Amino acid sequence: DRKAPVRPTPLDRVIPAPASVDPGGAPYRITRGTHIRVDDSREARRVGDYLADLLRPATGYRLPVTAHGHGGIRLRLAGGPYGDEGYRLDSGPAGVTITARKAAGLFHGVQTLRQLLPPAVEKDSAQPGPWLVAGGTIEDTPRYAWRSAMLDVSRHFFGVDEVKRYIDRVARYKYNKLHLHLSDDQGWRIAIDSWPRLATYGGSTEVGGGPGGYYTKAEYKEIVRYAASRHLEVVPEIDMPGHTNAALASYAELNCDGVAPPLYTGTKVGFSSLCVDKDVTYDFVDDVIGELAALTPGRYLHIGGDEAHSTPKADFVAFMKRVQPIVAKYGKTVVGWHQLAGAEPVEGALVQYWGLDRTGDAEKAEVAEAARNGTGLILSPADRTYLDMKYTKDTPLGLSWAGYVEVQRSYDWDPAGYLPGAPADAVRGVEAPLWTETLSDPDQLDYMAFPRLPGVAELGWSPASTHDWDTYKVRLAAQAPYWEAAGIDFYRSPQVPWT
Ligand SMILES: [Cl-]
Ligand SMILES: [Cl-]
Ligand SMILES: [Cl-]
Ligand SMILES: [Cl-]
Repeated sequence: DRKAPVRPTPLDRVIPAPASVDPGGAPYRITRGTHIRVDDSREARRVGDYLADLLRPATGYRLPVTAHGHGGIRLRLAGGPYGDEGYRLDSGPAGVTITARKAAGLFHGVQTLRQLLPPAVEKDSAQPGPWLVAGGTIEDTPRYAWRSAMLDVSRHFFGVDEVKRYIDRVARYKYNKLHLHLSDDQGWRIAIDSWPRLATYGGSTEVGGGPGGYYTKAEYKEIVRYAASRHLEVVPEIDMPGHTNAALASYAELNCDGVAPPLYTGTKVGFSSLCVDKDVTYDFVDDVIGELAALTPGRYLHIGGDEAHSTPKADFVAFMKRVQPIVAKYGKTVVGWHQLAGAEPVEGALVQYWGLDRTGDAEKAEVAEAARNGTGLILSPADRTYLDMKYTKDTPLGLSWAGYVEVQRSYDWDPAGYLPGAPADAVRGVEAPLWTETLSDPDQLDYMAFPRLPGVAELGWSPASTHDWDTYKVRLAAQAPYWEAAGIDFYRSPQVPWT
């Protein structure tokens, strides 16, 4: 009865593990007449409609969303110790009630509810159910405020609809930030009016050659809007001064030798660099960041700074000293890969650490020192949360430069004590980056994203006290029938006792 269990799934069997789970009494059962009661506000109804849309196909129920009556499923905004993202979920014969201070909390409560319901809820045609929700109470709040997933649309381009699909994948686990790697050596994916060729030429191809692609301003705004409706703050990234071949290949003048390199379709890194000794370079950067910031309602702007191996140390430091201020100039907070920690991060900046267990002490110290100086840390170790890394030597897709990363390794660590000497309070959260040198379609993205994606979300959300591989793998194993019913391909790791 994998698809439709006789009894409801345990109240604590959800990912991320809830802060507090108190099971008790009989469960709630959704029946044909169940109404979704929300507050009389736009944001409230919005979450109600989102929930109704998720349940209608599989249940075949009307599930009307209204601001009157005593609906069996109630989403209510009220005071409480839940912060901006927490919530309380009460379930019993009298109905299911999700309480929170803000819509995001209600949205998160919904993500938990869809896991309490049976796997059949993932189907697109009416199913028998039963639509049971274990009885009891759940009180849940996040451990970290930065819980993101990155999608590389530069190596291989993915259109608006494919991005919306990935957004839906991550929304399941309460991620609250979507980092978009909009430019690299193989492509420039965002239209910049002041520099037209970046998109028309720099976005004309991708890894492996052939058609590339890019988002017009309108398409990008639609991605931001859709992400916002899924409570994901979009963090755009324009990598610099390295990983800039797409831009350099579009405008000869940006190159040190004034010659435009060919468009790049390979899968290597570290060979490109903006010309630090040219003034036009900083006019370019200012134009790009200014236009990007205007399309960014979010608080952050990622300027990369990784693998600038064709940029001498002194030039890198000089380049960053000059460009970081451009971000604040356009009202945003700067974010960069941890290489930025070696180039004096400006006040309020955050750095994304992608080091590994084997990384040298000097490099780790430089990052820990930045944390000591007030720089926020986003943890995404290459040998832990890089979703493009192979599970084993036999994985058909992905890379292996950071070694192999099975499910347990990806999950089995604590962000608070991860980086030696780094102040725990400097850790803002975690991120799961999905690079695409080897991925060209949505299904390949799923196979490499799952089943590690949920684990990273837990590290960012759940209390350290709930962290435990032996019990976590049981909760992960339970997702199998849900992913199968949803058509989500995933690596069936031998470390997980799949249900
Ligand atoms: Cl999905
Ligand atoms: Cl447009
Ligand atoms: Cl190459
Ligand atoms: Cl390389």
